[PDB]
Amino acid sequence: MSRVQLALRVPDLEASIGFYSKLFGTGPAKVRPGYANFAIAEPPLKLVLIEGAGEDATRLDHLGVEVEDSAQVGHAARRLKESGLATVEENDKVWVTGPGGEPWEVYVV
Ligand code: NA
Ligand code: NI
Repeated sequence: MSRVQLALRVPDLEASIGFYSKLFGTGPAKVRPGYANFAIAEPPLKLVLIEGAGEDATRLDHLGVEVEDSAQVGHAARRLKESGLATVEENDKVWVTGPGGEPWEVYVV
């Protein structure tokens, strides 16, 4: 029941909230200065919008996999490590980075 997290750095947070509310037919689950997120059931998705002041276009901020509990984060951390990937754990999260620099977190909310 895990789901992808897509975090986008957007030049215009307000415009982006409006667009994504239309695209996914639902409003944001959380709104803070410079930040919003959407919890989408179908397709299963955690969409995070981070305002990038002065940015000329939307870019990838980071990626992730949102899992149900801490045990699953721990399982993923061990599995990824034993596969030979360099990992950094928080505590609950584990981070890895792809060869072109894109960061992924496996995390529980
Ligand atoms: Na990008
Ligand atoms: Ni995140």
